[PDB]
Amino acid sequence: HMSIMKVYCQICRKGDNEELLLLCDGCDKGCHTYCHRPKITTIPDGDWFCPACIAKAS
Ligand SMILES: NCC(=O)Nc1nccs1
Ligand SMILES: [Zn+2]
Ligand SMILES: [Zn+2]
Repeated sequence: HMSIMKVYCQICRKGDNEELLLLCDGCDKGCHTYCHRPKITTIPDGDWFCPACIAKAS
């Protein structure tokens, strides 16, 4: 048995603009820079944790 995974943005539900589609190293969900509010205007240079994961960790 097999599993295919394709990441879609939590917000717009599209999987394009993959360079801007930030993948949470915490929970593996995706969200484009420009679909966040406030918009993310820095592409993370290393790893990304999403707002939901940061709020749970704190
Ligand atoms: N988990 C890190 C991450 O998603 N980095 C990315 N940089 C550019 C696009 S995605
Ligand atoms: Zn999006
Ligand atoms: Zn997360």
